[PDB]
Amino acid sequence: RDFNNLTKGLCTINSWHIYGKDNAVRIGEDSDVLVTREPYVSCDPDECRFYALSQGTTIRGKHSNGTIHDRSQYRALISWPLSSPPTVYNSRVECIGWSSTSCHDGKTRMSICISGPNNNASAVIWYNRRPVTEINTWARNILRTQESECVCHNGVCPVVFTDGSATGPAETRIYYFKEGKILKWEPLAGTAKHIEECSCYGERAEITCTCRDNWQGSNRPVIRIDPVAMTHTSQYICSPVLTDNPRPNDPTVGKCNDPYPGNNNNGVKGFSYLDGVNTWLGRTISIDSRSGYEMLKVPNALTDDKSKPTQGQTIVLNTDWSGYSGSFMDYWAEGECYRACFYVELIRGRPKEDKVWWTSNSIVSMCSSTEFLGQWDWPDGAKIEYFL
Amino acid sequence: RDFNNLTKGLCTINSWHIYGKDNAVRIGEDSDVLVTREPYVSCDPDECRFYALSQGTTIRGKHSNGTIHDRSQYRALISWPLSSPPTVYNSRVECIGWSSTSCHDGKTRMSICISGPNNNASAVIWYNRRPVTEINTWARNILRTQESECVCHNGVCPVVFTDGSATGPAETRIYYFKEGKILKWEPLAGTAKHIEECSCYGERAEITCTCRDNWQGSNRPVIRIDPVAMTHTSQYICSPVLTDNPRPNDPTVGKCNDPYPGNNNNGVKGFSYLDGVNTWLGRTISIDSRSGYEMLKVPNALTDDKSKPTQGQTIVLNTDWSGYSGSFMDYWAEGECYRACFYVELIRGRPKEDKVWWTSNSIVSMCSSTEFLGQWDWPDGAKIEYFL
Amino acid sequence: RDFNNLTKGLCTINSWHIYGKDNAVRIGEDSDVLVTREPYVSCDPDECRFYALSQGTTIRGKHSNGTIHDRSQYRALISWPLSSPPTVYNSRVECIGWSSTSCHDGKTRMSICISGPNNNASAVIWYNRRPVTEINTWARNILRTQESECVCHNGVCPVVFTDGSATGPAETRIYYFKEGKILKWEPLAGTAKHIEECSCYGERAEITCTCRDNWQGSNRPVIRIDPVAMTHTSQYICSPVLTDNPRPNDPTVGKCNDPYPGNNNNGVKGFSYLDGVNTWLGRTISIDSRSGYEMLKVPNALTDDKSKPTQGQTIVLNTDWSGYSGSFMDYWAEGECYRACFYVELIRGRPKEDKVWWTSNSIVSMCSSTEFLGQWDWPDGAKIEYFL
Amino acid sequence: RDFNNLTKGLCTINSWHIYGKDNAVRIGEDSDVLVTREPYVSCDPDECRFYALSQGTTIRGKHSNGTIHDRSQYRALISWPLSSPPTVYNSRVECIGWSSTSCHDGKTRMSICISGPNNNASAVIWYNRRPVTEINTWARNILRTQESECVCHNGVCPVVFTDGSATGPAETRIYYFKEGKILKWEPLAGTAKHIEECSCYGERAEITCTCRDNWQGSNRPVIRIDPVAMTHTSQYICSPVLTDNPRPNDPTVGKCNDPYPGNNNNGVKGFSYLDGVNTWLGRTISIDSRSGYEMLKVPNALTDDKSKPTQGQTIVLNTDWSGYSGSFMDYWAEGECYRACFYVELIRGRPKEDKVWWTSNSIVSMCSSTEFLGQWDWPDGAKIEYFL
Ligand SMILES: *[C@@H]1O[C@H](CO)[C@@H](O[C@@H]2O[C@H](CO)[C@@H](O[C@@H]3O[C@H](CO[C@H]4O[C@H](CO)[C@@H](O)[C@H](O)[C@@H]4O)[C@@H](O)[C@H](O[C@H]4O[C@H](CO)[C@@H](O)[C@H](O)[C@@H]4O[C@H]4O[C@H](CO)[C@@H](O)[C@H](O)[C@@H]4O[C@H]4O[C@H](CO)[C@@H](O)[C@H](O)[C@@H]4O)[C@@H]3O)[C@H](O)[C@H]2NC(C)=O)[C@H](O)[C@H]1NC(C)=O
Ligand SMILES: *[C@@H]1O[C@H](CO)[C@@H](O[C@@H]2O[C@H](CO)[C@@H](O[C@@H]3O[C@H](CO[C@H]4O[C@H](CO)[C@@H](O)[C@H](O)[C@@H]4O)[C@@H](O)[C@H](O[C@H]4O[C@H](CO)[C@@H](O)[C@H](O)[C@@H]4O[C@H]4O[C@H](CO)[C@@H](O)[C@H](O)[C@@H]4O[C@H]4O[C@H](CO)[C@@H](O)[C@H](O)[C@@H]4O)[C@@H]3O)[C@H](O)[C@H]2NC(C)=O)[C@H](O)[C@H]1NC(C)=O
Ligand SMILES: *[C@@H]1O[C@H](CO)[C@@H](O[C@@H]2O[C@H](CO)[C@@H](O[C@@H]3O[C@H](CO[C@H]4O[C@H](CO)[C@@H](O)[C@H](O)[C@@H]4O)[C@@H](O)[C@H](O[C@H]4O[C@H](CO)[C@@H](O)[C@H](O)[C@@H]4O[C@H]4O[C@H](CO)[C@@H](O)[C@H](O)[C@@H]4O[C@H]4O[C@H](CO)[C@@H](O)[C@H](O)[C@@H]4O)[C@@H]3O)[C@H](O)[C@H]2NC(C)=O)[C@H](O)[C@H]1NC(C)=O
Ligand SMILES: *[C@@H]1O[C@H](CO)[C@@H](O[C@@H]2O[C@H](CO)[C@@H](O[C@@H]3O[C@H](CO[C@H]4O[C@H](CO)[C@@H](O)[C@H](O)[C@@H]4O)[C@@H](O)[C@H](O[C@H]4O[C@H](CO)[C@@H](O)[C@H](O)[C@@H]4O[C@H]4O[C@H](CO)[C@@H](O)[C@H](O)[C@@H]4O[C@H]4O[C@H](CO)[C@@H](O)[C@H](O)[C@@H]4O)[C@@H]3O)[C@H](O)[C@H]2NC(C)=O)[C@H](O)[C@H]1NC(C)=O
Ligand SMILES: *[C@@H]1O[C@H](CO)[C@@H](O)[C@H](O)[C@H]1NC(C)=O
Ligand SMILES: *[C@@H]1O[C@H](CO)[C@@H](O)[C@H](O)[C@H]1NC(C)=O
Ligand SMILES: *[C@@H]1O[C@H](CO)[C@@H](O)[C@H](O)[C@H]1NC(C)=O
Ligand SMILES: *[C@@H]1O[C@H](CO)[C@@H](O)[C@H](O)[C@H]1NC(C)=O
Ligand SMILES: *[C@@H]1O[C@H](CO)[C@@H](O)[C@H](O)[C@H]1NC(C)=O
Ligand SMILES: *[C@@H]1O[C@H](CO)[C@@H](O)[C@H](O)[C@H]1NC(C)=O
Ligand SMILES: *[C@@H]1O[C@H](CO)[C@@H](O)[C@H](O)[C@H]1NC(C)=O
Ligand SMILES: *[C@@H]1O[C@H](CO)[C@@H](O)[C@H](O)[C@H]1NC(C)=O
Ligand SMILES: [Ca+2]
Ligand SMILES: [Ca+2]
Ligand SMILES: [Ca+2]
Ligand SMILES: [Ca+2]
Repeated sequence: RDFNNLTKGLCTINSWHIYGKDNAVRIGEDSDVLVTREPYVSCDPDECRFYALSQGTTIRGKHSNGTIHDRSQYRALISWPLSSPPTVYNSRVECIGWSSTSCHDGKTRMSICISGPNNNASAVIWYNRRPVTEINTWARNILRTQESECVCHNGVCPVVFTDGSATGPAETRIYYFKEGKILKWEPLAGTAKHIEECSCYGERAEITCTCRDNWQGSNRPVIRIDPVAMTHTSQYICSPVLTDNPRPNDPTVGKCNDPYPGNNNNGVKGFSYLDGVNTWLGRTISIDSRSGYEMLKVPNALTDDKSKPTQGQTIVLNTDWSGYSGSFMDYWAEGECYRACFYVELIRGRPKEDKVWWTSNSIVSMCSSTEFLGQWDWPDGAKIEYFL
Repeated sequence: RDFNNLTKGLCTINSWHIYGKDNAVRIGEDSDVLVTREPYVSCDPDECRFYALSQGTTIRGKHSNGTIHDRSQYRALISWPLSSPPTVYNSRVECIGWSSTSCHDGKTRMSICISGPNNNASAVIWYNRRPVTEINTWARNILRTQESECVCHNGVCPVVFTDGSATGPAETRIYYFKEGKILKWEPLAGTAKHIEECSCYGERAEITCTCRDNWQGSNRPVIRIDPVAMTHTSQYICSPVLTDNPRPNDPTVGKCNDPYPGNNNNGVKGFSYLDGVNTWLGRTISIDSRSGYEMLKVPNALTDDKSKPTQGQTIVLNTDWSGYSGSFMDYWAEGECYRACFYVELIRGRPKEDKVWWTSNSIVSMCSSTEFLGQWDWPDGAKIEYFL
Repeated sequence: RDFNNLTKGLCTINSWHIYGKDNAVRIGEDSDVLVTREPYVSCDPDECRFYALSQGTTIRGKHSNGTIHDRSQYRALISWPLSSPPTVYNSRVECIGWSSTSCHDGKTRMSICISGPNNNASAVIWYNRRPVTEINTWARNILRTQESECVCHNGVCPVVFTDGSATGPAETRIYYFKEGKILKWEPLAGTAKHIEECSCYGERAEITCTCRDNWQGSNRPVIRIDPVAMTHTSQYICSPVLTDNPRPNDPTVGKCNDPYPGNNNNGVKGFSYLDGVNTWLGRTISIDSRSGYEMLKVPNALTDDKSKPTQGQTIVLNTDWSGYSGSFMDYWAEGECYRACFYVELIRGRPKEDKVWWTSNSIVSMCSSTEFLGQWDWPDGAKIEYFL
Repeated sequence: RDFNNLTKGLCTINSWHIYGKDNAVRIGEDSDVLVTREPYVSCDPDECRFYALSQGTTIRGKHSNGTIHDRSQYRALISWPLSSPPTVYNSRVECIGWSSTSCHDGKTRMSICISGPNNNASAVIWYNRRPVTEINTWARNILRTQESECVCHNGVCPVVFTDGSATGPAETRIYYFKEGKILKWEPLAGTAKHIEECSCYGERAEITCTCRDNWQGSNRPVIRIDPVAMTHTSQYICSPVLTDNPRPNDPTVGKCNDPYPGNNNNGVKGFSYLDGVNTWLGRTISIDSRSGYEMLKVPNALTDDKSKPTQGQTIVLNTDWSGYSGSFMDYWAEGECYRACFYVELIRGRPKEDKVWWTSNSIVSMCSSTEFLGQWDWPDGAKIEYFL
């Protein structure tokens, strides 16, 4: 009932524990479950919820054929109860569009959807279930945003937007919103060459986003935002542990202010928790495809260009598919510190499972533990052959 | 918790932005979605909802065969959450009948359903979920009303009703209700010849309805109601930009107090926002059928008989079906002014898609923007061939 | 938040208007709708709801075969939102059993289910969602109760129970409950010979029940209960307009304290509103079967043995099936007087539609109007042939 | 809004009455009902709910094939409304795992799920919908817990956990939690040799659990916990009325501090209400398999090794399947004393109904009565042959 403020630091992450899992495509083989992709999680002061971009069809209905394509007029941002499947009967529609981000400021929720032709898109900013501000395309080539939650501090919620090429220079701007109104916006600054799909968190009055360079880095770019002064900077994560996909093998030394060369023009959304010695990175196991997922503790990843792993935990084995991953935390949980959390999208269907005509996914999510806990793997679990 | 009062004027409409879309018949190909028609939207102080007249069947159930017919004992007014499909499991029934209107007065909701044989129908007025007043047929030939929301000011909610022929003179009365009780009623006055299906809004303590002359105008009639003094007047929109369907081509000069001749005995429900220089009109693109939809800014449409378009925005392309359209606004949104909004029904099935035995529809809805935003088209999106 | 008291008299009933209709078996041809029978309606201070005894199956599931039988361990009292179908996903279970009654006292709800073998049944009295009192069989042959709502006055809610033969003398007791505890009980008194299935209402601190004599009256028995003094009396409705089914034709003179002879050992549950000149009776049109339904104004029916109809209204035409009917009113509606209401069960399936293996029903319900409104007929509306 | 305290003693149990029944597999033959096992019931201050471990599939979906296996990554603790089926659309997920226990302390709910490989499992303790404490495996062979509700007194909720062999000595610890944090833990003490699956209740500031010795007793072990002093003791129920399954026939004398020999290495979860002369025991009728269920009053069962039955009540007949059974009570019900209650799992599918490829169950539950009520039997009621 007053605005949240990032007062705490992160707890120490000694391992990760299961937080949510919806088993969507299993249950979707015989229930009215919606086809989705681009998932995230976001909390409110009294409940956390699962989020995604619908495709306007059930998995087993005939309009599922073709849902590999990303933008169209039938997609919408939807949220459902934690660890339930996105079902026709139990989902809330937030706004209409094919790209999105959402966060609670402590009083109410802000949600952003973007819709349009490639060359004439727009974003409209919803605050307390109502349309309030609208922005139109500035560079005229797919105005897109985070695909996971934003973070607010005392009313200001910064969002990163990118408009222009995915294959060369683009135009990225950080917008600072308070109650749906634009307070100010800046263009991208610092040394990062290209920004797409930022995964963000906040602690001790500072916001950290780990993003996706699609043009040329296999190492990830980092934007650090100050919500009071409303300024930002960018860098790349120095560590030679590379974390985009596809990517070349890991080198011995890495790069702090330049992209690491090797693959060009493709990527995946990812995250990291950058906190000195208490720094963990997530990545696909495969260097060629989005398959397998693992967490690795690389002390001082951001600042040391020779930093190797000290500890790890496998989340999805290499034989199963992963997809986008992103950060969230529950800033309304009781405690001295913020507990870190993430999610991994588990895509099933096309492109890799060519025997079906659709593309959908489930979620698995995880939070930290100060305890050193044993691990298990968390695969989607459907058998594609039942859908034939 | 006290009655709403129309205190504000309209914002300036420089373009329109997507507000809601339910993709009902797509999802209805494999979910328990109800067959409907005659949709509208209506807000409460804390949520806006989608509304329609059910047919008492799912799209894919066998009693869908025959739902082209308009009146029967299995239809009911239902409402569901914004941008969800009218599903068996998620709909609230408001009252039983085949014609309806509904509005919130700031304390609670008033809903009107009408049921009967053609020659012996009645309306019962529900207020705060209970039956309170009942009116019986006066001219004995299909007592019908708005098919979209009414508007209240300090407790008085005027509704327009028509009883009698659709093909010659009829008997139309404006009723003023306060808390479900009739304060007064008048017969239609001014110069409009025939009234059917009024789409209404209010601003600065005045209510404007744009209606449908079914007997002989291709230009639309306008009733202006004063909720304090409880009086009204009618006219036609002077502009030569004609907006009923079917209609002849646009002339050079139009008609303020007479119907424009050309087509006879048929029409569609429509709306306009009549606000001096800030006047927008909606219409089908086809002059022969309900296909395509577009918004056009015609400054001073109501009062100037030579007024041509200054700006426009295509909402549905000509190759896709449209249907009824109607006004709504959210009089409980924060702001200095009322933001204008509308919806378009997108009918699928019979008469035009003769290969199926049913008739159902989806909704797309839109609100204003002071920004000049790019456009996209918003078609239903189902493929009829999947239902064969 | 304090106990309701029957302060008002009835309004004048000049005609009846549609109140609720769920179209259950139509929508049940392709939705997860439960098989039911024995329906009623009952209001709470803030919403009215539909009630019935489930059979533990959907209409289209295979355990529907056999649901003609009345008692078994898979039946339960369930309630759902007004004018919705009894669906798997939207129903609340109240208590487990094959006979039931329920009423709100103004603070919370009392519900009674009965379960057992024929010779060893029991009733348990639920108050504010919890078990509180239990009664066991006294005459050891199907302990049964109202199958529609009870009525409370200042905390006392009388219920009529019958244990013993349906084909000769039985043992009927009126129990007076306050907050789930038994204050007192009496055996049946006055002149009525046999009591089954009472339909009750209250006005001006008195409760009236019209019941079913199954042994030998084609005229109905009436119990009048005083909730303060906790006493009762019985009589039969004097009028020669006979209202049980099956029944012989109407005579010229009727019987006040004896059953009218003609048919023996069978009946249907029914009701009447007995209020001097403002007295209305409901009945099947067919004298042989539960088909058609109509309301008839017979002034002074209770007390005059030569009273003929003055006005009427057809509710269901003779060509369609009806079933049980029962009274309810909304004692929390605003007004100077209690508005009368009823429901009719519309049974479909066996015995009469022998081509299917199941038995289920829908509801239509109606309330009074001081206006003289036109009528329509309200049939179930499913086509049995779609279920083959 | 303050912590519950066990202030009352038990009421006298003179018979048992139906409390809840969900008929899940009947309705599951044609609805989206989840496959489950290991059920229980647990109350909150304002509603009681049904609980179970999901398998991540509907009964009629193809991933039902194989659900006989107990642990996997697709299981979760779920709760639904009392006497409804575990449906996709109406279930709340509590935490992810294949073993669980849950209880309300009067302020909010505590829930524990366990997940892992056999040799590397962990438990995470949820309090007020959030992760708070995590424990890791101590003996490295299936860390498991109660499979029914825990009981709190003034904030302390003791839970029994077992880690190690089911076929020899294991390592069992009683943990005392207050608001999700561990106050203290002890290892098992007293004379019981092996503990698995405790069914617990509390009265007059003491908690009683009746558990399962899997290694070698056909008589059940009892742990008595003091929540203030945080200590416990164990014994076996002296009575010669044996209550595990499988078991040898009943002897003439039984054993208070040693297991009764006869069967080795297998069992079922069960309960008892141990209250001097007012002591009731539940058991399967079959000595070879989980089929039939009955309640028997054996005065002083715990303390007398020659105690025979005085009264009984059959709950499920021998020809039908039963499964796990467990205690619950509603410590927020109005009254002078705690009313005792239990549930029985009714397993259908494999191992015994080998003609289907799945394993699922329904619930029947019961509470006490001071009245001597007649009995009925409460079987699952599905016909397996409809699933072929
Ligand atoms: C019970 O549960 C517990 C708790 O989970 C289990 O204990 C955990 O076990 C894990 C598996 O052993 C272990 O995870 C590994 O940790 C290593 C860290 O240990 C090192 O440092 C510590 C401290 O100094 C020492 O104790 C230890 O000896 C080691 O020195 C990581 O090194 C591991 O990650 C690497 O291996 C995996 C595959 O095994 C790779 O997928 C991963 O990417 C890492 O390896 C690649 O990357 C590094 C860094 O660049 C390269 O140098 C290396 O060559 C690899 O490079 C190739 O591969 C990548 C991807 O394929 C590619 O991109 C690149 O180009 C190359 O091709 C791993 O994280 C946990 O730390 C441990 N936890 C605890 C608390 O102990 C226990 O086993 C369970 N079971 C039982 C029975 O108890
Ligand atoms: C990115 O997004 C932006 C934002 O949406 C896009 O920009 C918009 O582009 C629209 C399409 O060009 C444009 O809409 C048109 O606007 C015209 C208004 O412009 C005129 O006035 C302004 C100011 O003076 C001038 O700048 C301009 O030069 C023009 O003079 C309207 O005239 C257009 O409507 C008419 O055309 C459409 C078909 O194109 C018809 O369907 C419509 O009914 C109108 O035409 C009929 O009616 C008129 C009036 O009677 C007749 O005179 C005419 O002959 C037509 O009559 C026949 O047709 C009707 C129906 O079929 C029939 O009933 C009748 O009998 C006849 O048969 C149209 O509204 C937007 O204004 C513009 N917005 C902005 C902010 O700039 C941009 O393109 C996007 N794309 C890219 C790559 O950026
Ligand atoms: C528009 O809507 C309006 C509003 O609804 C419509 O107006 C209504 O029209 C109804 C149909 O005409 C009418 O209902 C009838 O009312 C009669 C009452 O009228 C009499 O009294 C008044 C006042 O004195 C006079 O004005 C009038 O002239 C009459 O004298 C009832 O008599 C009618 O009920 C009887 O007929 C129906 C069949 O038509 C039977 O089913 C019913 O059971 C009644 O008849 C049986 O029972 C009586 C009494 O015992 C017997 O005497 C008789 O012989 C019948 O007995 C056989 O049948 C029963 C059952 O089958 C069986 O058990 C028995 O043994 C025998 O076999 C009927 O109720 C409304 O009153 C009228 N309302 C108003 C406000 O005016 C209007 O039509 C609509 N349409 C249009 C175009 O406007
Ligand atoms: C209407 O409803 C009412 C209310 O429910 C019905 O009344 C109830 O009727 C029940 C059935 O008769 C009755 O239940 C039985 O109660 C016996 C207690 O009675 C004895 O003591 C009282 C007081 O002294 C006396 O009045 C009476 O004469 C008796 O002496 C129990 O003994 C019964 O349980 C035993 O029988 C059943 C089968 O019938 C077994 O399944 C059960 O396990 C018990 O028997 C086994 O165990 C005992 C103890 O070890 C052995 O000694 C015995 O040999 C059996 O052992 C074999 O079987 C077990 C399991 O198969 C196996 O493990 C073992 O190794 C051996 O193989 C039973 O509980 C209720 O008490 C009575 N209630 C009331 C209030 O009166 C009424 O009938 C209904 N119907 C009508 C028409 O009214
Ligand atoms: C956040 O900080 C502002 C002042 O900077 C203060 O008013 C507000 O109460 C703080 N937030 C909360 C949740 O206390
Ligand atoms: C999917 O669509 C393509 C054309 O877009 C068609 O060839 C294909 O057969 C469809 N798949 C199925 C299962 O119908
Ligand atoms: C509407 O006007 C009346 C007096 O005309 C006033 O009492 C009421 O409070 C006004 N409405 C609101 C929402 O303030
Ligand atoms: C629809 O109904 C007509 C008769 O009303 C029948 O001829 C037609 O075949 C039906 N359509 C279907 C698909 O059964
Ligand atoms: C009913 O009557 C009692 C006294 O007889 C009174 O306390 C109570 O308030 C009355 N009911 C209501 C709703 O006022
Ligand atoms: C219903 O059950 C009977 C036996 O009880 C059986 O003969 C009949 O064929 C069943 N009906 C259907 C449709 O299976
Ligand atoms: C439980 O006992 C504590 C003190 O031991 C007391 O504060 C608390 O209020 C008691 N519980 C309730 C529900 O009163
Ligand atoms: C279940 O799975 C087994 C192999 O795990 C397979 O042989 C069997 O046929 C399956 N059952 C069904 C009905 O498909
Ligand atoms: Ca890249
Ligand atoms: Ca016209
Ligand atoms: Ca009779
Ligand atoms: Ca054992």
